[PDB]
Amino acid sequence: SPELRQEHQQLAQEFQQLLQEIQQLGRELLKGELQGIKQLREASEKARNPEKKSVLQKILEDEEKHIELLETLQQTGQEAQQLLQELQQTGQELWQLGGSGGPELRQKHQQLAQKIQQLLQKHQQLGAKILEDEEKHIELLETILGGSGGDELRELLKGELQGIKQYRELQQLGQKAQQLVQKLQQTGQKLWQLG
Ligand code: HEM
Ligand SMILES: [Cl-]
Ligand SMILES: [Mn+2]
Ligand SMILES: [Mn+2]
Repeated sequence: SPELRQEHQQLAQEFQQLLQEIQQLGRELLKGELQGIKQLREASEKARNPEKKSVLQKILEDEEKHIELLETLQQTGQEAQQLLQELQQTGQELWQLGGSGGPELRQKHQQLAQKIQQLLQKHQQLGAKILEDEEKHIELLETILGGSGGDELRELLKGELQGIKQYRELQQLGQKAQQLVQKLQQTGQKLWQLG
């Protein structure tokens, strides 16, 4: 169908734009975590009260692991972008061949499609682990704020909340990505079967 080829194309274009957005946010997140970890390190080190200290150390330890997770998250994004390039090239050739020349190309396109979905899943799980940790930190900071006031702690809290906003955005973009890929597979399977 004519609008079917159009839809696949439009979904694929949307997806390219989305993946660029996801990569960009991930860069901003990594930058963010590295900018803020120095402030956290110094808080942890300067803390005298044992309650505050064990909590700030838990948070620091987590943020240290998050650097590695953020690195792996970005590598995963790059890998997906490289697969997209292959989907675009193989996709173009599929269009050019108009259903002819055997199934090997169509199968490669399908494999790439399966494999990018797997990458997005891994990507979602990395983001989800980070988010879960960051939300746990909010509970921890709130616990040691109590009556005191804790000027510096309130600063950390504010900063952790800003990060969480970005982490939610990231997971949101991710969900949408996995949605577009499902729609691509749906529209793609139809095209193959028809023409
Ligand atoms: C089971 C999954 C999929 C199947 C069966 C499939 C099938 C096809 C077919 C038959 C074509 C040629 C249709 C035509 O334009 O005449 C095509 C083109 C294309 N596909 Fe897919 N596809 C799948 C998944 C994906 C995914 C996940 C992406 C991108 C993330 C993608 C991107 C493209 C692109 C860019 C084209 C070229 C569009 C054009 O300019 O004509 N495909 N695909
Ligand atoms: Cl103190
Ligand atoms: Mn973190
Ligand atoms: Mn945190």
